[PDB]
Amino acid sequence: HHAADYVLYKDATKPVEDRVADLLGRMTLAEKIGQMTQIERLVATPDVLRDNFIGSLLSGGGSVPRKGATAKEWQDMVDGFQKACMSTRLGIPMIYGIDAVHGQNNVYGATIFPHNVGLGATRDPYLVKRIGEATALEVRATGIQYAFAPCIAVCRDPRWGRCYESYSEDRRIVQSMTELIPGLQGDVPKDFTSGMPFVAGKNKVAACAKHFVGDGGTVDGINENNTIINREGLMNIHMPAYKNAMDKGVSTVMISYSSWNGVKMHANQDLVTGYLKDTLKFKGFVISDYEGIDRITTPAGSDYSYSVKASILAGLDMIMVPNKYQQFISILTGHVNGGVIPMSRIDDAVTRILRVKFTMGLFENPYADPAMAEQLGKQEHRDLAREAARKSLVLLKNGKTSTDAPLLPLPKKAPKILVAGSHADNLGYQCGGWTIEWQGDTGRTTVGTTILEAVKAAVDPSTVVVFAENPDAEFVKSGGFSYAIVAVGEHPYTETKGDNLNLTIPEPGLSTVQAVCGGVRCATVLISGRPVVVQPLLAASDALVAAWLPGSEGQGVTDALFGDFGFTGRLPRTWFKSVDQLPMNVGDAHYDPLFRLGYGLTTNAT
Ligand SMILES: CO[C@@H]1O[C@H](CS[C@@H]2O[C@H](CO)[C@@H](O)[C@H](O)[C@H]2O)[C@@H](O)[C@H](O)[C@H]1O
Repeated sequence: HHAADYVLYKDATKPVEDRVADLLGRMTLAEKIGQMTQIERLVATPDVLRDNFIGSLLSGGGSVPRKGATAKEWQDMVDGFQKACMSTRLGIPMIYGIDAVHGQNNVYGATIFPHNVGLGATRDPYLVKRIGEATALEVRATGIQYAFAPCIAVCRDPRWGRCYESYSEDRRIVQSMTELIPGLQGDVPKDFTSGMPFVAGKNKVAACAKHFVGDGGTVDGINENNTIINREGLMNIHMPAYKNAMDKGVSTVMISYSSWNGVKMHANQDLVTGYLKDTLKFKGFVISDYEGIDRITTPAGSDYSYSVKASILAGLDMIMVPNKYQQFISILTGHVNGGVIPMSRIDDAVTRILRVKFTMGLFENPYADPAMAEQLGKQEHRDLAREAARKSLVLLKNGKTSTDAPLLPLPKKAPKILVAGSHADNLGYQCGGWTIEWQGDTGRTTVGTTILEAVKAAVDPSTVVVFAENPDAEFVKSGGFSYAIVAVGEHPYTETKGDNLNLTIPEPGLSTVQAVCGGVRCATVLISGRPVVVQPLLAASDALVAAWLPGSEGQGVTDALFGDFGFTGRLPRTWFKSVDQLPMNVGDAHYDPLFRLGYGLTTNAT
């Protein structure tokens, strides 16, 4: 067929489905099971990747080649792994995945965008699409081709430690925010069939709609727990955004740790094969969560043989093992050899994995583009993040009484002003979870601008800016301040350590706001992943802003505080009066909010 050593799957001009079928028909059982296996970079070596024909690698939260690694160091790491995979008999490139869920957030110097709850406050799907585009560039800067995003959970209880990863308690808002997908992957062609995977090429990444399904409905917002709701609530609240994801060509879907009415999602054939594959016609690949199959049993991992059987028969295609690959491969091999898992199931899994890889151009561009390194933290992306942060802010109060002068916007020229609070000069706190570390961290963990730095960058040069983290009342009264900006709120968290029943911010928080506001007119900036008990903060404050977790570009906060733009954000969640009310969502029969979903005050630019 020309060059005599012609191999159809290697021909870039051939249709994807032919390339897939041509490759699949050549593969051994070991090569097939290998494609279905995703491992952590922490256990990967060239020999492991080669000898086990490994299909994929990931960096989990915080899994980095080293602290402060450059874009090029990431590229070299990924390429080293890819070289080993390309040296197998069939030379099937690996796909490398990472949680780039608010920017390329594990990476030092990556732009950090606001978390999803704040993006929901913007009501601006095109903004989120643009965030997707920028995020894909920054992911490709590091040589990575696959992002485990978007999280399209509809969080129904803010006690959930991942509520900040949900755009909204209202599925319509979540559905509208699925525009992240064509940002990350590229717009699908005009003629596109819903459920087909799509990635436009080497400047884009495969996306992942997660976590399927009902991750946001767990009782008491307990992470990984039980979502007790009838089919109708599943289909009406938790499912719809997956259909929007299908229409936009999402390449992969990650299964939830959670259960739906006591059936583990990782073992749910009816939902994974019956509904996702056979009803929504999803033709991308279905990936497990991290040791998701282990958790089918209790205790987790107590019958790994059953875990493999149940998950693979339920219809999962790729397993995020991610560490005990040897055990996973041996066990699945055993099951296929003994007829417990038919070859048709293996071939369906591999067909889907290969379809994604071919479609996205991975066999044509398996290695990183060094020219992309400078997309990491690129200033235009930071300007986009700054826009997003600003648009995410919800003004909850702007004057203590209806006849008070509105405090916001503040004047940039004043003799002396105070910036205070535990969150005023702490980049880690303003980024929250999934930033550098899995759980986030405190202090200056990456490149960005804190609220304090933003204030100093914004004000007139005659304005004296004083910083005090936790000043007492006397310091404030004696200071001669025109006003104060005080930033407090939640510490960084994720899943189970964010699962919180009381939702009160840590002290000193309230006490600092009271000391400051008691001495001078104050704007309180609340940094949180979710609504928290706010009445005491409200009572003390002249103005109060819910800034959510705005990311690396704190100038977004000051853009609104000083009137360069008007406040436009609107609550994407219900603000409760008391945690005793929860769960309580817009449209419930007994709906008694402190602030209803959609609430937000506005301001004009000055
Ligand atoms: C405690 O172990 C740490 O867990 C985190 C989160 S679990 C799971 O991980 C996936 C891949 O990173 C995410 O896409 C998904 O949303 C999560 O539910 C994991 O990232 C760390 O690798 C792991 O040490």
